Formats: sequence, structure tokens, C-alpha cells
Amino acid sequence: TISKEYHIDEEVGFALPNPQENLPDFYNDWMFIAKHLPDLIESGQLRERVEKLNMLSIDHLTDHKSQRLARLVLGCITMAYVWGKGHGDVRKVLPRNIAVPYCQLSKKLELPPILVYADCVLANWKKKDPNKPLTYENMDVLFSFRDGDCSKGFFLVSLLVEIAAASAIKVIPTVFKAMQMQERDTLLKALLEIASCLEKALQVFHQIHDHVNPKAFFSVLRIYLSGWKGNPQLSDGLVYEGFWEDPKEFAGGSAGQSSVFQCFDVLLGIQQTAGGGHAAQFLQDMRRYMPPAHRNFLCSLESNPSVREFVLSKGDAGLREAYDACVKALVSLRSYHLQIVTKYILIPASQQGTDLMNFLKTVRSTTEKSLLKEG
Ligand code: HEM
Ligand SMILES: O[C@H](c1cccc2cncn12)C1CCCCC1
Repeated sequence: TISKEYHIDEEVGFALPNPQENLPDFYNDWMFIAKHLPDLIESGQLRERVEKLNMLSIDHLTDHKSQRLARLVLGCITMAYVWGKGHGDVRKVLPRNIAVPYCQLSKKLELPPILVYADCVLANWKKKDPNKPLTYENMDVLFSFRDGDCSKGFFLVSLLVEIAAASAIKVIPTVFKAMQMQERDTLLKALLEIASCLEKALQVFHQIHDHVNPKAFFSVLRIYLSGWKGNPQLSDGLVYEGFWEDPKEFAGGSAGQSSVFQCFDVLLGIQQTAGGGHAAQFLQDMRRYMPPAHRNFLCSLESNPSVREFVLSKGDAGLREAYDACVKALVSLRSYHLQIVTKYILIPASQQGTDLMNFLKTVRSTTEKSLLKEG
């Protein structure tokens, strides 16, 4: 069994199990703004409502779930405040009334004061009926940015892939125990169960077409998830008034911050983070935007003996085929994902991307080159 200190759930994996939907009454002013971003932004009332807030203390957020919900509320408000209507009129100073509690809560959770994948995907969900299974029809997001932005489809389909991966994550300890105990048959069975689970996760990706449309995703959702790191619109970063004197740069919400495929890259010895390349530097940097428990899970997998080295040292075709079935399942997920990116980003950008495609192609290439046979 995976240690409880890694915050990995048997059912939902890296996702936050049963996230909190409501904050204590003390934070009603935060919740009102966050729940009505589409309306407040469109009417030009968002920035005024934010500037009218009183500085609320974070001491009444007494557990992980309420703190995670609060991080999500303040992060969505910060994106709406900075980007406004998403047309270029930006704010370069985040008011102290929100910047101070946001940075305090971020320091406590060891995350940067910007919306990350763990907020907008991992904690941004609920079951409609708690007695029904984790299916799209029985689920919803907690917050969106604009009407018709497809954030429910995008965040929920990412979450459903994250949940499909949970059945593979839970087999990780069986793999390491079989290697330590020198139990070849147990290792082969575990590698095939991981491959089977990752193969099932591919079908989950097909749901993206039913719930997201390219125009809205490209022109709207992409704008609100942007950060202020290497961004010409906020060339020096954002001023977090009352917390830091100088403006600070933070990258926008990204699945590069996700642990879902990354723990399988680490498990299988696919060295995505090796070297000084752009792709490797970006994946390493994005670990800082990942929850500490999850960052710790990855580095502890890196400390464990190599599964690839063990499989290569045995002269066993069945073991190599089971290992390659896991690598191939990752290649298939990344190849399908590249087709999604062509439809949702490449084509809309052409009707007005290269670096995004190159990063994804490098990660997919590194995965494919790890196959022991399929060449
Ligand atoms: C509308 C659909 C989607 C689009 C347009 C899209 C786009 C992108 C882009 C452009 C990146 C590169 C990193 C960045 O620019 O921030 C990325 C990375 C990534 N995405 Fe998505 N994505 C989509 C759906 C999904 C879903 C549903 C998942 C499921 C969890 C997912 C998982 C990943 C992962 C794991 C990465 C990191 C790179 C890798 O490990 O291969 N994506 N995505
Ligand atoms: O990398 C980002 C991201 C955020 C959240 C989930 C997710 C799934 N795949 C990519 N994801 C962004 C989102 C906006 C467009 C460019 C990529």
C-alpha cells in the first residue's frame, strides 16, 4: 500500500477526494465573487467587488480541504482580476485585501500564489449525487471563468483521466515489492495490470470532444489560465501588495504540473527530466507548482531501484513485453493528446502553438524511445 503521507487516494489518485464545496460563513464575500466570475467580469463589476473586500484572516480555514477550497476561490478571483474581460486591459497589482490572505494560504500549503492544475482540476469538482459513481453526468466543477468557456468539460475530462489512472497508481507498491522479493511472475502480472489500466484511460480522453469546443477553449479558457512568467503583458510579474515589495513571476496553470503521467515516467525510467533541454527544465520547474505530498511521491519513486534496469538485466522476453506494454500505453495517451492539441489549439491559432507542439512532441518522443522492442 502507498503511504498515507503521499496524499494519493485509492479511488481518485492524485485528485482531492470529495473536495469541500462551501467555506465557513466568514468567507461569504470571497465565495460570492468566485461563484459569479462570468457575470461580474462581463458587467465590468469584478475589479470593484474585489477592491471593496476587507482583508479576511485565513485562521478560520482549519483543515486541508477548506484550505484547498480557499486556494481555488482566491486563485480563480486572481485570474479574473488580472485578466479582466480577457482582451488586454490587465491589472499589474493584486490588492492587499486578497493578495495577503492568498499568499499566506499558499505559503501554508507550499504552493505558489497562482492557480495551478491541483486547484483548477484536482480540487475543482463534486459529485452531483454522492450515491452514484464517478461519471461525467454525475459530476460538476465548482468554478468557471466565463459563460461558454468549456471549463466544466476541460477540467472534468482531465479529472476523469486522473481517476482512470488511480487503478494503475495503486499497483506501484506491488511492482517495487516484487523486485525487492525477486518475484518475476508477480512483477510481470503487475506490469500488465498497469498497462491494462493506462489503456482504459485512453477511452476517457475521447469524452473531450463532447464537452469542449475549440473556439471557446482557445479564445477564452486559455486566456484565463495564463500566468505572468515570460509574459509580455506582465513583463515583471504581479505585485502581491502587502506581501512582497517587488513583482513576482509565476507560470500559469498547466498539466505539466500534473503527477498522473509523470509518476509512470518515473516508475518506467523514462527520463523526461534528464538533461538541460527545454522540456526537461519545464517539467522539473512545474514540480514546484505541484502539491508537496505529490512532489515527494515522485522524488521518492526516483530514490527507489530502477524498474527498467531490472527488466533489462534479466534476458526475459515476457517481462520486457509487459514493461513495453506500459510504455506503449503512455505513447498512445500522448499521441491521442497531440491530436487533441491540433484540434483545440493549432487549428484555431491558424484562423487568427509551435512551442507547445514541440514540448509535447519531445515528451512523446522520449516515451517512444524508451520502448525495449517496438521500433
Ligand atoms: C482540450 C483538451 C486539451 C488540450 C488542448 C490540451 C493541451 C495541452 C498543452 C498545450 C499542454 C502542454 C503544457 C502547457 O502548454 O501548459 C498539455 C500538457 C499535458 N496535458 Fe493536456 N490538453 C488537453 C487535455 C488533456 C487531458 C484531458 C489530460 C488528462 C489528464 C491532459 C493531460 C496532460 C499532461 C499529462 C500534460 C503534460 C505533458 C505530458 O505528460 O505529455 N491533457 N496539454
Ligand atoms: O497545460 C494546461 C492545462 C491545464 C489544466 C488541465 C490541462 C490538461 N491539459 C493541459 N492542461 C493549459 C490549459 C490552457 C491551454 C494550454 C494548456
